[PDB]
Amino acid sequence: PPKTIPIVDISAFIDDNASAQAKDDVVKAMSHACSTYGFFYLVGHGIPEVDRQQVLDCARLFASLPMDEKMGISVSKCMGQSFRGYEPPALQLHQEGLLPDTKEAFIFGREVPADHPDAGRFSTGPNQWPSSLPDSEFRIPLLKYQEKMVELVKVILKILARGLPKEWNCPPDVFDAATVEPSIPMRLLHYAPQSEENKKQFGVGDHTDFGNVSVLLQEEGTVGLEVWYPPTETWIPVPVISGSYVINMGDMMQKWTAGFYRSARHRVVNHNKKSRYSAPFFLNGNIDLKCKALDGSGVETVIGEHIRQRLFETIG
Ligand SMILES: O=C(O)CNC(=O)C(=O)O
Ligand SMILES: [Mn+2]
Repeated sequence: PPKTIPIVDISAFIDDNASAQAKDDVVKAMSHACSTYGFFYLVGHGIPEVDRQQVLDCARLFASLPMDEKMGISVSKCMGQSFRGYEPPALQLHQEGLLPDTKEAFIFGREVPADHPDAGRFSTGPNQWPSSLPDSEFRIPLLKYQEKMVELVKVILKILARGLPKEWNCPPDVFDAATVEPSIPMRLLHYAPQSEENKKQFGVGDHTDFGNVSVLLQEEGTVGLEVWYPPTETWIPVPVISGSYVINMGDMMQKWTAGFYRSARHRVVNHNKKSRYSAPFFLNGNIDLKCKALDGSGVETVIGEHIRQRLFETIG
């Protein structure tokens, strides 16, 4: 029974003039992690710690808004199925804050104009921004961070492509077409503290991510995140590690690679005595891209259709 998920330092791919043996070591480590656990800590990404802390501060700033203002940009009011804006708690009573055992989020993605023909299609459309927050304090750093997340997942994808079975003869750029005009939702999540009830409580229940790559920024604090490892049937805890992101593969990556890279069930247990924040970035990818199974098996899957199928099947 493994006690931890692996750590991968990708400095060799971020820094200049790294040896080919160092790069190959990165490739092998990431490939093994993603084909065994579907999860790993990533360090060496080069994103300044001040930028990461600024993102968590944006999460806290948004949550501090009163409920009526947040509800003003509720995801109910977004365009079509773009799913942008404020995702409210399941229960609420007051303008300020959250009831225990609840959560809220701000969700934003790639900015697509309202008059664009694709606007309102799945995960595609204009963002909703809270008008009371100054741009220098919210929208601007979030969009700059989104730029950095896009660069990071492109590097991750190149490492993943170099880690596929050699008999498949996959180029290092096999995944790159998913990163053009992609669905890239990011959430600023606020979890309330646990309640006093004497039953297990979760910030997120048992699930898989549906997309390609997920990039999670955690806040210093209690362990929430756990990863289901089937062979030993055990939940691996994923504590916060300074400087790292938690990376995991989603269902679309698992489909694309014919099961070689695993999309693992995970959950967040609520052991927080105070509000906790997190910021996951999700590469779903170009919703219209037709992905052929990389083992040459001739199977074809459209990213948007796959994710909508997963949403329709993930009901109860
Ligand atoms: O906040 C966390 O620890 C993990 N987040 C998720 O699984 C999610 O937002 O889908
Ligand atoms: Mn998840």
